[PDB]
Amino acid sequence: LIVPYNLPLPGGVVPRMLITILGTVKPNANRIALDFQRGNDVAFHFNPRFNENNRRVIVCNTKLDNNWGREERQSVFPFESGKPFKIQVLVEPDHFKVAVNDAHLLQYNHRVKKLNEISKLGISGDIDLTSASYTMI
Ligand SMILES: CC(=O)N[C@@H]1[C@@H](O)[C@H](O[C@@H]2O[C@H](CO)[C@H](O)[C@H](O)[C@H]2O)[C@@H](CO)O[C@H]1O
Repeated sequence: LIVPYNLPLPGGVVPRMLITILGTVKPNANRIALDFQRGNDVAFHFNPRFNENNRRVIVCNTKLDNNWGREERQSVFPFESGKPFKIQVLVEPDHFKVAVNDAHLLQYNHRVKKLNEISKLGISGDIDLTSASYTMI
């Protein structure tokens, strides 16, 4: 799949919806980004950064009307340059739950409440995208 890749989510997101992304981090990778979009707004921005002040950190945020909000940062960094990964985003009623390589990583409380209007997922960054899909559990 060509990155940046756009995965349309017909009818928006809904609890019990599971998105699975498989890929390989490029060697010398700098960043990865998943953008759950509601029109121009970004409902949930998941952004692993490989070198932020020589620190590997995951930044999560929401962008409303061209403005980024309060960042939520995670130190647990499970991605590795040059290695295959699997990211699963499970949509729950109150949060997006993220697990990487089968290990729960983080939860992101819904700032954008109209879930049915979050109808696109943008995937970009320094990765080789192998697969991107969704299902209902
Ligand atoms: C430490 C700190 O506050 N750093 C922020 C940067 O993280 C921020 O970068 C933007 O962050 C958003 C997510 O919040 C998104 O990843 C953008 O791509 C990225 O540019 C920057 C701009 O808001 O400000 C710094 O101070």
